[PDB]
Amino acid sequence: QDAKAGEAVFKQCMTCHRADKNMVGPALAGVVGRKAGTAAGFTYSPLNHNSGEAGLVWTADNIVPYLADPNAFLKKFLTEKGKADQAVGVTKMTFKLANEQQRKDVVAYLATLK
Ligand code: HEC
Repeated sequence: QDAKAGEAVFKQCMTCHRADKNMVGPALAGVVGRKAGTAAGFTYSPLNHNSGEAGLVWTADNIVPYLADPNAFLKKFLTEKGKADQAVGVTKMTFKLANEQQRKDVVAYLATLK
């Protein structure tokens, strides 16, 4: 949860994400507190879209497990909602971050991206 240390991890995310405009992935400013699949103008996968529709709001706590394995997280979320059929597809985000400390730190960074 060291946002400064998260800066170095965030450089990887900058391959596809910008704070304020969409790119390969959606704009991330204000992602902490945002309903999944709702960045204006971005076309999400059904998996991410359906997760937000089922109520997923990204928080400082749940983005951490998400980054370890985006597909597993979103599939598990929808399955827990009794919506496993809406989780058959995969996310467009083909990146994963195995290290837990790196995930905690980059999510602390995200929380400062207002
Ligand atoms: C390109 C190879 C990517 C990299 C590197 C990272 N992300 Fe990404 N991300 C990408 C796409 C194409 C998408 C849309 C997913 C879909 O299925 O539509 C995403 C999405 C996210 C989200 C969800 C945002 C939302 O509005 O619901 C988050 C929280 C996210 N990405 C975070 C994130 C971070 C912190 C990264 C560096 C650790 C990162 N992504 C890398 C593409 C790519």
